[PDB]
Amino acid sequence: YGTQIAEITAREILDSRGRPTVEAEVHLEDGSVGLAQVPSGASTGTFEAHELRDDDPSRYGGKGVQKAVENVSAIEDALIGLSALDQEGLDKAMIALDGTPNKKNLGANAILAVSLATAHAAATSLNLPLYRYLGGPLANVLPVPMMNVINGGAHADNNVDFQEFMIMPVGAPSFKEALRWGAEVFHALAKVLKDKGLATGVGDEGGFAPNLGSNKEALELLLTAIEAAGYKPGEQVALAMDVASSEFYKNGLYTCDGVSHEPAGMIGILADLVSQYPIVSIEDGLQEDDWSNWKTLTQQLGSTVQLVGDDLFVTNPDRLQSGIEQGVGNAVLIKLNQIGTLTETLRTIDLATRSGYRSVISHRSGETEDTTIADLAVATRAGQIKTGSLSRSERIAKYNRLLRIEAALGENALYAGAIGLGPK
Amino acid sequence: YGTQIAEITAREILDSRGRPTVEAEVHLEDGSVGLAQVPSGASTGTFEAHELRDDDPSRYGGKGVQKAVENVSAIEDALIGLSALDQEGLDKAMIALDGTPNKKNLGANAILAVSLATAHAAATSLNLPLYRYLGGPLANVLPVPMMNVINGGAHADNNVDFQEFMIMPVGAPSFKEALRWGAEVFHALAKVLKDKGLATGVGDEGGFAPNLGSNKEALELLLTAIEAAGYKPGEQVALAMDVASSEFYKNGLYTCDGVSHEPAGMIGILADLVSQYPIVSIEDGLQEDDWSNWKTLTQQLGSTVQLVGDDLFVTNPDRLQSGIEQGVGNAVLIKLNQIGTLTETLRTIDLATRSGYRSVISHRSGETEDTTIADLAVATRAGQIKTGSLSRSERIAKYNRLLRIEAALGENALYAGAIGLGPK
Amino acid sequence: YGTQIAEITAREILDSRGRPTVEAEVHLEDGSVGLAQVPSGASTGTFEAHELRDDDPSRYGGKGVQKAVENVSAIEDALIGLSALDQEGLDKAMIALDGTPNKKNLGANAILAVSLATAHAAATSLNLPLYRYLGGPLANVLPVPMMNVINGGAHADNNVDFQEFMIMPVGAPSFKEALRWGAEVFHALAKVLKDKGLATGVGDEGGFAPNLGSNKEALELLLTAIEAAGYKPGEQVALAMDVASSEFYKNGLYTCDGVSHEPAGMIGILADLVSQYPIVSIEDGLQEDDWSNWKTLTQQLGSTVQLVGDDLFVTNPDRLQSGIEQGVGNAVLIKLNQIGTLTETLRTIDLATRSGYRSVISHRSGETEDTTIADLAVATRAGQIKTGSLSRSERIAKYNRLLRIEAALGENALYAGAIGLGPK
Amino acid sequence: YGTQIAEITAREILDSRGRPTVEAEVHLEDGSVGLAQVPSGASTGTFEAHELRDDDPSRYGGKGVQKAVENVSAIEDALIGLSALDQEGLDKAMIALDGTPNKKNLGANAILAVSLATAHAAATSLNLPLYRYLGGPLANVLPVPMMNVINGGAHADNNVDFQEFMIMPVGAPSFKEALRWGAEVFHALAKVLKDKGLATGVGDEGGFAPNLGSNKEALELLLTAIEAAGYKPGEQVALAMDVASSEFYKNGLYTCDGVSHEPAGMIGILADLVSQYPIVSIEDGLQEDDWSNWKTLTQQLGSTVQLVGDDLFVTNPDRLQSGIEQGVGNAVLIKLNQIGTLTETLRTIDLATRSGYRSVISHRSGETEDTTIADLAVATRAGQIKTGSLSRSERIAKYNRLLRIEAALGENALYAGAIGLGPK
Ligand SMILES: [Ca+2]
Ligand SMILES: [Ca+2]
Ligand SMILES: [Ca+2]
Ligand SMILES: [Ca+2]
Ligand SMILES: [Ca+2]
Ligand SMILES: [Ca+2]
Ligand SMILES: [Ca+2]
Ligand SMILES: [Ca+2]
Ligand SMILES: [Ca+2]
Ligand SMILES: [Ca+2]
Ligand SMILES: [Ca+2]
Ligand SMILES: [Ca+2]
Ligand SMILES: [Ca+2]
Ligand SMILES: [Ca+2]
Repeated sequence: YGTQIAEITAREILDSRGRPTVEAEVHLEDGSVGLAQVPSGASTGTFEAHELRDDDPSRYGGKGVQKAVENVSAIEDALIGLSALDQEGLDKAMIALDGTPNKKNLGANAILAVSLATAHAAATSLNLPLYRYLGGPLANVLPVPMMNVINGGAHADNNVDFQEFMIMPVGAPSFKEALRWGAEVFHALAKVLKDKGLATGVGDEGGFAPNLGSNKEALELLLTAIEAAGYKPGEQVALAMDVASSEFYKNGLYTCDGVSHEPAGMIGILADLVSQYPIVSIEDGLQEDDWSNWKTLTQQLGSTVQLVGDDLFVTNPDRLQSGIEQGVGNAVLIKLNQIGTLTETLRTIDLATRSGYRSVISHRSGETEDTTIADLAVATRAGQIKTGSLSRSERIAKYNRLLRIEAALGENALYAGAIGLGPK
Repeated sequence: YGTQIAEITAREILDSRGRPTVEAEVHLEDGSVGLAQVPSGASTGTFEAHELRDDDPSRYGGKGVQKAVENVSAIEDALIGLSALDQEGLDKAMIALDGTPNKKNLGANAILAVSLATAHAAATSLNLPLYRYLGGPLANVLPVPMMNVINGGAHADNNVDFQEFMIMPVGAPSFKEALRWGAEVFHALAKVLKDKGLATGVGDEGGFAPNLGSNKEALELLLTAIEAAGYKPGEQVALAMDVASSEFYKNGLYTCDGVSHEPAGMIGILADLVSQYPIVSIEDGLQEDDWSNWKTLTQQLGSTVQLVGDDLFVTNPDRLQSGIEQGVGNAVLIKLNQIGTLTETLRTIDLATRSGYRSVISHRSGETEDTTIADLAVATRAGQIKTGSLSRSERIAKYNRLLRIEAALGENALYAGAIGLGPK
Repeated sequence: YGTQIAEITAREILDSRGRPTVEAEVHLEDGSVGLAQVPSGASTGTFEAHELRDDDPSRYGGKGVQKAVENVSAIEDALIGLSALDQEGLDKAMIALDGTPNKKNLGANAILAVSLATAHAAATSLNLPLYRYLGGPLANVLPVPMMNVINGGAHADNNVDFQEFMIMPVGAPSFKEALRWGAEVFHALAKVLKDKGLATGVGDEGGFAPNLGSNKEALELLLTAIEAAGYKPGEQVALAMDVASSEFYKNGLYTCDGVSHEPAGMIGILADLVSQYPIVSIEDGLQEDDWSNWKTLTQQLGSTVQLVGDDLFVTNPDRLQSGIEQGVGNAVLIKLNQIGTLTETLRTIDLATRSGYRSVISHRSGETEDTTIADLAVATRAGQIKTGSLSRSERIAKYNRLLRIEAALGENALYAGAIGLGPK
Repeated sequence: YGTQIAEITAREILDSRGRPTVEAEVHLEDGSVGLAQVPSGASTGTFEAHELRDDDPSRYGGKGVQKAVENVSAIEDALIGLSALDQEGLDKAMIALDGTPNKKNLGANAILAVSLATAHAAATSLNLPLYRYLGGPLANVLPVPMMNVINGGAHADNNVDFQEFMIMPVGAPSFKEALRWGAEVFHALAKVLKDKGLATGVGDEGGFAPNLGSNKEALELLLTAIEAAGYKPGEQVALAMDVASSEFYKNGLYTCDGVSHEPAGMIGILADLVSQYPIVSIEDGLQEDDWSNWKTLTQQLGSTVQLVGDDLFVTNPDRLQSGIEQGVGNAVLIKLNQIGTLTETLRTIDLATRSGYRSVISHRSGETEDTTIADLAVATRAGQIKTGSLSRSERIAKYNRLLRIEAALGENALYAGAIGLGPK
């Protein structure tokens, strides 16, 4: 009785970009309160669960979420009296109430808010930390963070073709040290940008978008920053890229370094970068429907470098299943709000895990003060998290959460980077 | 017995700039947990309580807070067994244990962390929201926010002399609408900056630092943004400035718009701007110790314009007392970590309130996911809050907290701007 | 405080063979009681955790476990006051107290008894079913059972070379129906054995060991039984074998069907049987250290047939790691008492899961009334369980437990065989 | 209120032979859960309470118990709100709901399941062990076990006429030692069967059915096993027989040792065996309706040997009353499911006790993981239990239960064999 849902309330709040998003509050009969906020970023297309916007041009430029918030009222009517411990029944009941494949009726933002809020309330009722509620007694692995430092493509005003350049402190003895290494490299990068003429204003993720001339200049700048902070590139702090190749792809051709490339040219660019630079991960190296060439890329590089599908997989079990069947990729970016329930997100992580793919638990461009993905990462032993740069607390809050989880785990805490659960 | 302190733990976490800061966790015998994080900004000097840094050049560039964190262990030995409800006795016990005027032995950051954490724990034990625990049954006033949009001086690479230009939605019917107004004007500003080809990278506070030529260009841009969003400058969205005059003051001269001014010239510049632009508030318009000229400024502008002391007062009761006695300023920026206990912060707010000064509850440039200042603002009916722009969740989290307080207050919720508790 | 261990007691009881084994009783301060019994089978050698026997020839033929039972007293001194929820800390404390790699000081049987008992107590304290306590909110998969029906080799008096022939109801819609299918085929087999004048006395696992002439005669008999019960061989009820090849291996030669074979001949026998019979799984098809030939077997059959390591892996993370690296096997038999803690068993299952191996949770030939492996199977979504025939309650009790778990899961219950989590 | 029945649930599970049987789950308002399983063996005739089978040839060969399970739903409607402590009112309410003498409407299996489950729940509510709940503060007597070792008659393929040959460790100082003595003799028997050419496959009860030529060969084999284990036949380990004479009786003649005998011949066979072999008990020595010759047998042997009615009495008060009136038998086999309620079973034990007959609490051929009969034996100070051999955990579980009861009784524990409560 004590864990029965008594109240579900939703509210329009703002995300880290000053845009409306949804929060939900779940109260149980025993007085346990769960509170969760929903992130938001730019949709990739057809398989991403629908973020419901009001499209009222007189409120927040058409980006109000009053309809999503009101839809939580119909979710409250369906869910009152069910046990908060039955996460799966809860999620299945909202999926059935919505009645659409992409959650376009209730809104993925309405549904995910209640899904996460309920989980927080159930963890609190059992007096379990959320990582332990979600993952059981082996939820002890702190992820290697993918830490944004330089942006390009459509995330900048520069001549860098690739979207994001990241550092990964793979060689750190603990998450606490991993975070310090990332932070020292970020501040050494800031000093190197300022010492040159370059802008230090930060984008959505808390990193820099200086006017650089090429991808190579980006990578050489990270290596300069790592060296300046006193770390070995590769063994201690390695590099990773989000290519977001779909952004410079037109009719079988990839436009990169000023030249149009055939798929084999794009693959050769990625191969040359890998053989020169300590790059351990490449996300969306080829476009989201170029499966035959992803096959080639995976056969060629997949042994030595992590190949992450984001747009490729859209946190979708069917798309990940096809990828597994075709030897396409070896990792998947996990975005809760791309699929819209905690349950379906756990099903997708499980499919990836038991097929030998790495799960990288991901933020969106629009984040909140919510830290669920820190707990989700540790609960599923994912071993990797992508949650932005070393500035802006919608990003730092997840690192702070992971410090708290690592301290509570005591002698049981493992760092993915030291036990072979990091990038591969 | 239930409200007795059982445990105080501290940890080194990161602030919104990726710099170390302190958090404290207070547990009571009844199982109530309070958790608080400490902000940080650039110290103003003599009367600012000492933020204790490790000065180990091999960790976080000398900005570790391990010594502060360890000092919470000595605070735990002193405070275990005391009632969490005795905020004042708690704070006085840490002040006495430190034994220095500026808290340089334990660290203001160690002491404030326990002070805020204890208050959060005591509110939770009584099952009271923190605003109501801190302020009693008339804690019902949501503040007018001072929303950063353009930065200059030492917070930019431009030819704007003044540090900060803010919008204040004084004419809004509620905090919920005030926030929407701020957000729409911020996005209309972003569009106007991008349409002119000016940089949209954000600073510490989540606002813009474009390459503008003058203070007048900054104010003209805010007026353009307000008009573009469909709001009336002054009546609906008014302006405020942090001059941080001590940044361009040397040898009794203020350097501003490319000309050296005597104090009377600086005063005339502020007077001219006020008569031309709907500016309702000016912070640090003259340097922090130029009290004779502050007198003149206050006699001249104080009846029509709020004149805020930040560096002027450093949240110090002694300095604010002298300022009240000499007719200097008519408002004070309230920074918890400039004085280092909740108690002394409440004493400073009380002195300002009963002397007819306005209290503007303030962030620091280094913030965290902590939202205490939202509750402190409502608890003291301060009527104003300065917590940054409409981006970055260390700023947005305070707006979200105030949305939550406004909703819980229901029909009792008042907006400072509608009942004469806003800027004056 | 409520989940702190207050009492750990152990007792000498009997297993399903009338041999001494260990049970432990764990009491928490909140009055929660966990009770667990330890199985036993014939040790495989080096990497199997040491089962501590008394070797007093005047008690139970030297197979007393009084020393193991007394050693639980030293475990009680170490563990009193620790939280039952900290399974991993609990297990690590006993591993450290033992101080030997193979647990030969305390006894694997002493340590495992406390490890399982503690987990049962912690599940009861949280009022969680043990499957949900151990696995989180996606613990919803009922395994395909590997049901013993005919025995040979050193488990019989016949001319069948292979140790065990099993039916697997892979095509069943639910575990409840899978069990009924198994039972109907077992009774149809019993009738066919009695009609031919073959012995119906049962062995350790509750199956038959009739005087048959060959492996082929065994498989032909299972096909006859399946057809007689009205089921389709392969699609509905498929076959599996434990070859226990190390029983007929000497000097690089395997003795099978009366002929000496080289490894390539043994592989060809397994290949021929697979192409003729609906065999989906083969356990220990080659001897435990013949890794070069396991490589060949895995390359040849591994895409179409599950190849299970029992003696191959001995539930050891190091051995399973090497097997994964060298493309040896694609499944592992999970025996809690081969490694001696719940934690290390979960680590081994996790390694197998994220490397794309199947975990088959296993009984020992000496079982008890304990049903932990039913919950362990569902908690880890292992998808397969090996717990003996359709007779003897040390076997049936696990099926009954899985009926109880399937009913409690309601609409969330999945059968491994219907969702691709069965043999592959 | 706390001990009121809130929920009664039943389930189809499998017994030790892989045949369906009933389990019931009783929940009280205070959250106490009782769970019980019902055994099954071959009916003796008209006075045995009806085991309800589905007789659906397409499920479990016609031996489903879905109808019995569904009938627990009508029992739930009648019993919800009654106190679990009112065992007798509970049992009388189900007897009245059924409305038939032999429980053929609800099914003895439905009724007994709820009867035992309720008792388990009531013991748990009072935090009393079930033996103490059922028997009061003198429930301290551990029974002498009747341990099956060799089978014949219709339970074997041999030339042994009698059904069962048992060892009874009458001379043991405690139950714990009694169990070790039984176990050592069973393993010494297994070695002696293997050393000769004889089968070691086990039947329903966990004993052996080797191809022996006569009853005398069976008894001589037990004496060989006892001697081999180092025990004195008679004083330490004595013999007992279940003749099941009804199986070789036709029209006043008993067929035994190849010859047809008159009743006086059958009696002389039993007399000769007793004068030669240390036989302390004979069960069903004459057929279930041969009262006049049972009189003679009782007058002749009843002084020196226990004469147990099983088929003779069918756990029936009326039949036991006639037996007491005629000086027929001096012991009764107590089978809960032959009469169908705990209450009527206790009434039958009471009638036997106060008439100077011994109550031997009995398993069925089809057993489960249930251990109620261990507690029933200790509660009624019956002093004897018949629960099978030294293998198969549906048998060993009762011995394990009695180890637990003996340990909890501490210095209060008595062994029936040492205090004159064993066979007589
Ligand atoms: Ca996207
Ligand atoms: Ca796309
Ligand atoms: Ca560009
Ligand atoms: Ca991406
Ligand atoms: Ca300052
Ligand atoms: Ca100063
Ligand atoms: Ca200032
Ligand atoms: Ca073995
Ligand atoms: Ca070996
Ligand atoms: Ca095996
Ligand atoms: Ca019978
Ligand atoms: Ca009969
Ligand atoms: Ca016969
Ligand atoms: Ca009998």
